[PDB]
Amino acid sequence: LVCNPWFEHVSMLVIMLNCVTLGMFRPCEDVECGSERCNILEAFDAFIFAFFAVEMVIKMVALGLDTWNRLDFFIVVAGMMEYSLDGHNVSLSAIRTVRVLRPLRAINRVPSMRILVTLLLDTLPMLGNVLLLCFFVFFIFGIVGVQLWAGLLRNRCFLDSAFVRNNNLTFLRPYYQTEEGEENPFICSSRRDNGMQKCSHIPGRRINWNQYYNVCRSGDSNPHNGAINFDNIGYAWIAIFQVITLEGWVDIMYYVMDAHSFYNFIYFILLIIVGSFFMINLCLVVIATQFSETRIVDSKYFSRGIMMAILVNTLSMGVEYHEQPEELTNALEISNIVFTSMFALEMLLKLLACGPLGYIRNPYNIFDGIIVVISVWEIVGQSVLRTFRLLRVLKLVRFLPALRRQLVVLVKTMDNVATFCTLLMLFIFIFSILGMHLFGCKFSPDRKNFDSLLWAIVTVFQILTQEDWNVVLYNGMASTSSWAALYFVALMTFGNYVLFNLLVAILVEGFQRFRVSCQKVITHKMFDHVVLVFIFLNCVTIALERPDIDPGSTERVFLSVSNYIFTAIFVAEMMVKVVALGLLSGEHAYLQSSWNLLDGLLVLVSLVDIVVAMAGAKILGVLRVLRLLRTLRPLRVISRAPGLKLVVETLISSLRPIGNIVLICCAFFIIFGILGVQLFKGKFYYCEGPDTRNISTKAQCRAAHYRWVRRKYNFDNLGQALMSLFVLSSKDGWVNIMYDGLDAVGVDQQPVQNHNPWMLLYFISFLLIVSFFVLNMFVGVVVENFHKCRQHSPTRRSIHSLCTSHYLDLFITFIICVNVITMSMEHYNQPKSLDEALKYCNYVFTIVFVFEAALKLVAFGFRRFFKDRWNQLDLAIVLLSLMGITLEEIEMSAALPINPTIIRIMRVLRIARVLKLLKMATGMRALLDTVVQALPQVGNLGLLFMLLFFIYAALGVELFGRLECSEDNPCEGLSRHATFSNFGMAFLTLFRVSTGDNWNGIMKDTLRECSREDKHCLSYLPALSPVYFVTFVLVAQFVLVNVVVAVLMKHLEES
Ligand SMILES: CCCCCCCCCCCCCCC(=O)OC[C@H](COP(=O)(O)OCCN)OC(=O)CCCCCCCCCCCCCC
Ligand SMILES: CC(C)CCC[C@@H](C)[C@H]1CC[C@H]2[C@@H]3CC=C4C[C@@H](OC(=O)CCC(=O)O)CC[C@]4(C)[C@H]3CC[C@]12C
Ligand SMILES: CC(C)CCC[C@@H](C)[C@H]1CC[C@H]2[C@@H]3CC=C4C[C@@H](OC(=O)CCC(=O)O)CC[C@]4(C)[C@H]3CC[C@]12C
Ligand SMILES: CC(C)CCC[C@@H](C)[C@H]1CC[C@H]2[C@@H]3CC=C4C[C@@H](OC(=O)CCC(=O)O)CC[C@]4(C)[C@H]3CC[C@]12C
Ligand SMILES: CC(C)CCC[C@@H](C)[C@H]1CC[C@H]2[C@@H]3CC=C4C[C@@H](OC(=O)CCC(=O)O)CC[C@]4(C)[C@H]3CC[C@]12C
Ligand SMILES: *[C@@H]1O[C@H](CO)[C@@H](O)[C@H](O)[C@H]1NC(C)=O
Ligand SMILES: *[C@@H]1O[C@H](CO)[C@@H](O)[C@H](O)[C@H]1NC(C)=O
Ligand SMILES: [Ca+2]
Repeated sequence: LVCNPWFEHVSMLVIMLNCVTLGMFRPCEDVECGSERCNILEAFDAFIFAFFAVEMVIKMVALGLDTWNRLDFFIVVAGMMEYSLDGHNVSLSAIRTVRVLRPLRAINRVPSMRILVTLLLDTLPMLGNVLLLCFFVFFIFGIVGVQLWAGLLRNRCFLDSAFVRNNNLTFLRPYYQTEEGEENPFICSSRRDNGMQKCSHIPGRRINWNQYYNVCRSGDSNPHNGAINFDNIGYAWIAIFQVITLEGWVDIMYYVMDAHSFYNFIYFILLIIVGSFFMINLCLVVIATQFSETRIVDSKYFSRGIMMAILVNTLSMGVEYHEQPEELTNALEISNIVFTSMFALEMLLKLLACGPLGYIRNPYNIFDGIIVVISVWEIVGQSVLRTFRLLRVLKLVRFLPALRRQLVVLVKTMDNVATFCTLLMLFIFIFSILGMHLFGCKFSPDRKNFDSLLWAIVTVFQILTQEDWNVVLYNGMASTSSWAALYFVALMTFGNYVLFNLLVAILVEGFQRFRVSCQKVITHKMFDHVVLVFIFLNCVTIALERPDIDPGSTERVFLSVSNYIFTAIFVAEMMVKVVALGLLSGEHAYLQSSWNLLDGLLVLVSLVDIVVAMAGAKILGVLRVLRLLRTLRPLRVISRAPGLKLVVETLISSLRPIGNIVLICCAFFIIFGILGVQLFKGKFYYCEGPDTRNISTKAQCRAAHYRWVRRKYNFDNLGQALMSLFVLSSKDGWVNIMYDGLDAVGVDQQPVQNHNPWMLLYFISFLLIVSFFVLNMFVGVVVENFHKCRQHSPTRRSIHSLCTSHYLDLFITFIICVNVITMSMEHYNQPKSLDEALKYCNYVFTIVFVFEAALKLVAFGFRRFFKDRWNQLDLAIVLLSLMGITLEEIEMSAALPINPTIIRIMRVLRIARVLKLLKMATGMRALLDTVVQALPQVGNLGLLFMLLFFIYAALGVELFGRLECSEDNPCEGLSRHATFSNFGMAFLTLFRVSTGDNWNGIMKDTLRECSREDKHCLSYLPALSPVYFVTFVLVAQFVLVNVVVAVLMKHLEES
């Protein structure tokens, strides 16, 4: 019965059987219960539920009245309620949802998966301090957002009520709305605010009605069908949660810039730095620590010959492109015969040298054998076997022992990855079925839907990658209820929590006479500081450069003259230093260090700039190239600052241990790049027009007077293919590229939605394998840092007792906790009765703090009281509260000498009372301290991060400073808020790129061609653009990775 294993096997078979019937659910067809197919599935489910009742009875009879035994009881109890309730028509379909819990029974039946889930549950309790820090972020930023932006995103530009009445015409739509509709709302700034968008910015007609929408006031709805707004604490948290995931966080920022003020970017930069970066990556650090506490053939020349032969063949497959000349097609097949024959000869010699059994004694010889016969099989049989010619690159692991030793190490990582993958697949399956029950057949259809198991799993998988997950959220909220956000919050939270534990699991198994004067000047203590000032001033000159400076303006004269002065100063600095040390004859000479070589090259480039500028000659092309190099002069700051020099050299040394993983990742990119060209070259064209459903070929597109155009990210050649793979790896806009590959039909054929669903294997396989390499690169850097780190008064006394006793602290805690509750009750258009109730509460809390300060004064004495910082903090809030109450009362009276701005700020500043809880949070203070001790390392990396932005911010203005956007030449990523028109706007844009929010959209806008009519084009910008974004993304991520490692190491040694 119970003391034998086969009874558990039978239980596992029935549990697996339920997984099949749950996946067979059809949300559109089964909910009506009409089909015979349905009738037998409910019959199967009743059969399965009957067994589960029998199992529970037997195990009950055997044992008498363990989390996992409770769990089976909960599932049986809930199932019986649903099973027996059949008969009452009220909410029966909603109660059917409890069935999605049943696959959880597999956890306890599978031993290895049972142990893993035990470790997760034992590690969760300790995350209380991280959770406490999370509440502080959501409450502080939640209340601040509501008091600032409540009801503003309902603003629209309306017609004047007097205008519509006196003119006796009502055919006009009441408020301005774009031709697209309410999905693109024109949010306007009210007269009592200073937002970026006014009703005077409405375009004219394209018979002048648009100019009569001249009053800005509240409408009925907020953006995205009411999903995005700050009308209450509830909607504020949904907006904050989306920002913390760094998905569509700029669209939220643009709304409040249009409606309220430009300087709202401060709110989102602080929320992203504190909330997204530190508060999420402290979750990893905490788990990381806790989980740790818990005669011719054998010749060298012959081997080298075959080595280069394989390499040349592998690379020749990369010269394919869309419109090949047929003589190039024939050349590649001639080249195939030569190399195929060469490997065939190689096998023949080795078979004669060792005999067949001797040849089979080596596995790599067996592998090479299978490829040769498959290659010969293709030639004799003259598109299937062509793809398998990519396997020839695998022969190089024989001749690369260094890479061979890395591959086996990665393989040894995958024996524990398997355990986590099983738990994730069960995790994804449960949410995939849940989504079908909640949202099935209700997103009427969108590609991102839960109408079937295949696209339910893909949608759930997509949400975990956090790509357009906000688009699915708005569908869920609008279709069912605003409380549908908890589905996505739980999915992302638990999904990422489980993924951190995989990263930690790998880490822990990883740990297991004039010359005399010059020499004196160069050795002066103040030489570096004196030169650092000129470098700083030169940076200011670069920041002021922008395209809109008129050539004849005084600013141009100031900037041009400054260039000559700085050029002379740094020529003199170099000269004096070269005289002191010598150029390259001495051992201390100038060019004996790379930091001196860099300065030399910059000075040379500067001199060439003077020479070219002196030319009245056909040197326009060369001039623009030198302008780009002038943006690299700020790099001289690194060598003058010892702090930056150490960090910069540290990052370079950190690439050594992960050198082989990068090479394997690069080889993977090319193998998939070549494969993508073979699959999709020439098929990413499409017809662009208003009525296109009737078009099916290029010829019909031409006939319809439309235009035949190509996607920006495509696979027409290996150069285009690599750019597409990078966008997939970064997982920004990767879903759109996947649709193009799923809809590909052929050359000169219109793509058809979901034409080839089997192409999901190509795109999903690349994301998974690439993520596995990037996961092992982060581990490699951590393991290296760890290995190197470990190698390196009768009436007064009674009051004093009360103040000394803990009773006062608990009373203080209760009052502020109640205050936080009253601060969350504010909301747009709240009733006047609530206004009176809240202001009365403010009276009570202020009096309590005033007494709290008095008693503390009486107990401890003035100066001894004031010594403690916490006591100083109390006095500030008490003082802060008094001025806020005073301003409020006087303004509410008849006199009005105060600005409504000062009242707003004082009202917002009362959120500072939350800091009085921080004293009780001893655990959280220790966690925050862990970051405070890591500033000397994290601080220097921050300087490098800002220096990275400065060079690319200045470079961006030079490259993309003149790119326009218009209805004639539309742009997908750039807008009125994201531009490189000046250094200030370029800095803000790079922060968006750094977070990765739709950075791929900005690159598109630079890949699109120049107009035939317009001037100032750079015909080779589409070639420079990928290099700019690719290098920035990699360097930016690498720098931020080391910041996490710096904090991670300190916590381990500190603990
Ligand atoms: C740290 C705190 C938790 C952080 C978690 C972040 C994610 C929060 C998402 C959950 C909030 C979802 C509710 C949003 C909300 O209140 O607005 C929707 C709802 C209106 O729904 P209708 O579709 O019926 O609208 C039509 C109106 N006729 O608004 C309300 O009805 C207000 C009631 C709730 C007040 C706000 C407090 C909600 C409590 C949230 C707690 C979530 C905790 C999750 C850990
Ligand atoms: C060492 C560095 C970091 C010093 C600080 C950087 C500044 C030099 C940056 C930051 C703010 C920038 C300014 C932000 C806004 C403007 C207004 C704008 O001026 C105009 O000509 C108005 C635009 C229009 O005509 O519509 C563009 C240049 C300027 C002065 C920017 C020039 C570059 C500035 C001064
Ligand atoms: C070789 C590997 C190890 C490194 C990666 C370098 C790539 C960026 C190189 C390798 C082969 C190159 C390609 C070889 C041949 C062509 C065809 C050539 O075709 C055309 O002139 C287009 C004509 C048309 O189709 O209208 C355009 C450049 C391109 C794609 C090259 C772009 C740059 C590529 C992809
Ligand atoms: C290995 C990973 C990290 C990505 C590598 C970076 C790529 C995004 C870059 C490297 C070189 C770039 C290429 C350099 C030169 C060109 C010019 C131009 O190439 C062509 O001649 C093809 C255009 C055509 O079809 O005619 C268009 C883009 C392309 C291939 C670039 C596409 C983007 C590439 C492949
Ligand atoms: C302190 C944290 C844990 C939240 C729990 C405290 C509650 C007592 C507060 C939090 C936010 C408050 C809500 C904020 C705003 C609103 C919306 C208001 O009007 C609506 O229902 C809006 C309709 C819409 O959804 O558009 C009714 C009061 C209510 C629910 C408030 C009632 C009291 C709530 C639920
Ligand atoms: C323009 O707007 C103002 C303010 O709402 C209004 O008084 C005026 O009548 C409007 N003018 C026209 C021509 O609609
Ligand atoms: C599509 O085009 C065909 C001719 O090619 C025409 O007969 C048909 O009416 C069109 N269908 C629609 C509705 O556009
Ligand atoms: Ca994105």
